[PDB]
Amino acid sequence: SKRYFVTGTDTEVGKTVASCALLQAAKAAGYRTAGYKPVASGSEKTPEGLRNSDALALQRNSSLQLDYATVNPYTFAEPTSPHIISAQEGRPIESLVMSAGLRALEQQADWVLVEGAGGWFTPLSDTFTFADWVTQEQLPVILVVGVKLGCINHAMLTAQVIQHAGLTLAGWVANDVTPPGKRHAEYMTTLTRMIPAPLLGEIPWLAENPENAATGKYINLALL
Amino acid sequence: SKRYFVTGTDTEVGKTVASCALLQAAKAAGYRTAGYKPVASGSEKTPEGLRNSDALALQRNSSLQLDYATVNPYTFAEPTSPHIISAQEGRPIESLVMSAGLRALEQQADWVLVEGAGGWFTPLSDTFTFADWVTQEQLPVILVVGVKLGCINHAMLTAQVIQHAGLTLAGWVANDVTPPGKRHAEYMTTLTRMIPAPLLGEIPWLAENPENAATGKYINLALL
Ligand SMILES: Nc1ncnc2c1ncn2[C@@H]1O[C@H](COP(=O)(O)OP(=O)(O)O)[C@@H](O)[C@H]1O
Ligand SMILES: Nc1ncnc2c1ncn2[C@@H]1O[C@H](COP(=O)(O)OP(=O)(O)O)[C@@H](O)[C@H]1O
Ligand SMILES: C[C@@H]1NC(=O)N[C@@H]1CCCCCC(=O)O
Ligand SMILES: C[C@@H]1NC(=O)N[C@@H]1CCCCCC(=O)O
Ligand SMILES: [Mg+2]
Ligand SMILES: [Mg+2]
Ligand SMILES: [Mg+2]
Ligand SMILES: [Mg+2]
Repeated sequence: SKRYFVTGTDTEVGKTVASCALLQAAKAAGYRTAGYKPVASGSEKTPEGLRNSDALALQRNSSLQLDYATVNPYTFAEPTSPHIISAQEGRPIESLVMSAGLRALEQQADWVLVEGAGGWFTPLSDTFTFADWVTQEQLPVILVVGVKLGCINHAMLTAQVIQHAGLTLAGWVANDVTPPGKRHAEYMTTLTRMIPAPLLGEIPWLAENPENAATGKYINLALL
Repeated sequence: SKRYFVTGTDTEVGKTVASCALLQAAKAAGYRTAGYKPVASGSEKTPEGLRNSDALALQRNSSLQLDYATVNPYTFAEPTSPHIISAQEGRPIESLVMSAGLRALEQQADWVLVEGAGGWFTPLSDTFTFADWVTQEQLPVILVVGVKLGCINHAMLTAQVIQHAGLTLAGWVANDVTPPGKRHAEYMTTLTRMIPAPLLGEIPWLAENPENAATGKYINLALL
């Protein structure tokens, strides 16, 4: 069954919005989908415990009805780096637990999308990063590029490090985080030439609730 | 004579403010200093032609009185990627010209700081990046890290790519781009452990005109 890890050029560039588009496209293609956000920070209190908004978006965009903990085993209240809040709360983040959760989702889904947290190298402990886990799992990687000044550099940096870890950069998604600007077409051309993976699609600037917008149509899953 | 290239985790993270601090510290140490911004975009019209604000800051923080063109040979009006505006204006950016300017500054300065543009991989043409030129010149690199969420990932990405190009990462500067936040000390500890170079100093949050503030005192040039 298909598995992809979605990373971004930084936090707040559209990993979640693009992940929802990817999931919607996969459902459209007829897959039994599941989104997985193993580690999340910046969460709200509910009667059932802490709930993170990215995990909720992935959960509602999955074709299967998934229990929250299955989508997101590790939930932290404070929106800081996972290693910091994990250490302060005395709740270690374990590779084995993250991997077990991925396997559990594969029990019922045949197309699984895993969203990272922050950018490529987000630390999970003082000696282990998110990049370490993706490398262990050998997940093909999808890069979400927020189309904005500074994204060529971040996209190139992330792509190079991914390739140097021996991993497959399966594709990239262009996310229009801001309204159209002057050098939009030139930026798209530059990113397209420089990123060594297929451009899967471009998600337009959608001001209101992009996470629930019908954005599956912007992704060409046959290029994946 | 000493030469350093200053790069940043992105544009707008403090390359210029930190570069001024570095230059001020070097003047304090007794060096005959010069700042060099070979390529600049986002400039204002004057009677003498276009003038870029980073180049002006480097010029005024140099111990020597330097002509503007010597500090910044390539000046573009629009603040977009150098390769885009160079191509649209029909003004090619040449490695040879950038290198000649560096040599010219070495005629009178014994300590030269070269500020890049954007982040590490800013394109200068469709086939040549700023990273290519730094690699040709074999300049030791100073990384400016804007202390903010997302900087651990960008700092790690930039450091890894620099080391993989065979270059020396001579040090890093922590720049407080925003007022103090909750995980400041933890971020400093994490960056310190992860960046494989000496922390040269930390520039505090200085709301008003940081470029002309006396910030040389925040840099320990003996760690360089
Ligand atoms: N294409 C879009 N159009 C408009 N707003 C966007 C779009 N993509 C992202 N958003 C908004 O920008 C912010 C960051 O997007 P998100 O997908 O949560 O980023 P990340 O998951 O990388 O943290 C959110 O408020 C989101 O609603
Ligand atoms: N430590 C500082 N305190 C407060 N403001 C900062 C500081 N460093 C940078 N600035 C401001 O942030 C913006 C970006 O800094 P600059 O040095 O020009 O970044 P870059 O050269 O990487 O583009 C500028 O407006 C600058 O005046
Ligand atoms: C040099 C430009 N003018 C400026 O002051 N910052 C811009 C940085 C542009 C980055 C171009 C590549 C990228 O998007 O990463
Ligand atoms: C996961 C966190 N919560 C969130 O929504 N974004 C934050 C990203 C944190 C980045 C930590 C490493 C760095 O600073 O690069
Ligand atoms: Mg987010
Ligand atoms: Mg997200
Ligand atoms: Mg700037
Ligand atoms: Mg600058």
